[PDB]
Amino acid sequence: EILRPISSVVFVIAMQAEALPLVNKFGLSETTDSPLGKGLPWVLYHGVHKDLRINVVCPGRDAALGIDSVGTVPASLITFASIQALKPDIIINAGTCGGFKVKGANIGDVFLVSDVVFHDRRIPIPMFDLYGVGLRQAFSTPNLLKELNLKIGRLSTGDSLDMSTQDETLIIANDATLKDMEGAAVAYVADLLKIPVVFLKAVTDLVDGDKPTAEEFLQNLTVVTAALEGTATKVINFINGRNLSDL
Amino acid sequence: RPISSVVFVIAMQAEALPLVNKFGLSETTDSPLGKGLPWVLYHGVHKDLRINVVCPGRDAALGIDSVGTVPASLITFASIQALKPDIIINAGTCGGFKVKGANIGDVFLVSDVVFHDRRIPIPMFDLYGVGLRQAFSTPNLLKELNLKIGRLSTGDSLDMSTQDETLIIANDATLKDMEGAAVAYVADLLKIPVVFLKAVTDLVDGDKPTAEEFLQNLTVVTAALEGTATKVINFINGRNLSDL
Repeated sequence: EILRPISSVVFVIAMQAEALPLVNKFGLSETTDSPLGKGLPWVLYHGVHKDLRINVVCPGRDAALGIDSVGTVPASLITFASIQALKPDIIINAGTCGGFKVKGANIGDVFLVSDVVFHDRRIPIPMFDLYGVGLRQAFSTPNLLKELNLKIGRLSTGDSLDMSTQDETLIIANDATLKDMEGAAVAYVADLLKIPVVFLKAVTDLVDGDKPTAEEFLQNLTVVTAALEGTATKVINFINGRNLSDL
Repeated sequence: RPISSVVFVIAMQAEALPLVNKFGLSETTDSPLGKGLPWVLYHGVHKDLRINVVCPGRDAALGIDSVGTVPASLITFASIQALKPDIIINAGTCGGFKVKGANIGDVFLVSDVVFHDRRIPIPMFDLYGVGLRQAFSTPNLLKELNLKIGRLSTGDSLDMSTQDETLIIANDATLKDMEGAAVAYVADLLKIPVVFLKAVTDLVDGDKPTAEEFLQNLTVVTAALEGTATKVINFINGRNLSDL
């Protein structure tokens, strides 16, 4: 004890383009010293909204190839470094991802994740199977679900962007509404270091749906990311002034 | 200047203990890498060398070794930042391809390493998923110790799916594991030389269920890895990295 209102939050956002609209919305500033470590491509944005200190961290540009460092491994590293450096009350994993129409997802929905699994850590023996799947619960946010009326679902994570039949088999068996490339690894780290974790997952495509029309994916990313920033804004405002138990 | 500090990244307790005892390393009690994690760290000094062996520990929920890429990558990062080693050695058991010349008991050096389960069908993201990285070059060690060498392919599953095989075959891997490529990824971020000792416990092309063979060979093959790790430690002592 004694429990009190949430003071600081970190967002773990894999794609630096998914983070920018949140950074502008809040007048967050790219830190020029290097909190998380010297000589890393990781990007940190810092600011204060009202009663909330806000951190947004991105794994940044891959040195070899010039792209965002996607996947479970860079996401887990940055979750770990930013927790020890920054000491957040709560972690929010925000990002765009895939969705299943048969599970009720629609392009541009922003989901609040109920719980998360992996689909690509297959260790087919007793007790290593469960560990491989790595089922973790997102921190419970009944009031915020009531105010925002966001759709809810299980998220299933793997480091592959396509979907093999092996992935599909397990994503089906496990009832996932969503498929991304980071979340369950963020959930792992958060669990190790006992920090509440929330997920805001914006659906850009329907794994089990039709390919987008000409104009559709032309607009699609921009429109779905704006939808994601808009929901992230409302989460922050809601959180502001509240205790973890009041969430 | 001479190499003064080496860190072993070892995924499983059972792989680690033989080396712990051989060098009389002591279990770290102060949790330097972070309050409250399951990570295990043994410390010592051999001659000129500081020795540290870091393991991801028993899963808090399930009570078994915290295997796979994420734990590996976490402990590699955290131990590099805490200890500032000159070099990292990833040591462990793995599967080998018999048609590639691997045999049960063999302790391979590793030339370079790729991922087989990170498939991103976007230009430039494809090469990133694969994550081809070169092991630090140790020609004299290879020569003197007379070690087998080959490419290692990494992914988070113990079994092999069809598209797993496809990439393992395309990347001409001799060896299949669950950590190496991730360790290399991190060592690269932090510019630390990494080498790999990979001891073959099971033949992926062979006539046996993987985990039945894996577990049937483990006690003996882990003695074999200690055998090589010892010699590797003795060789490194007093040398520069360019001497390796």
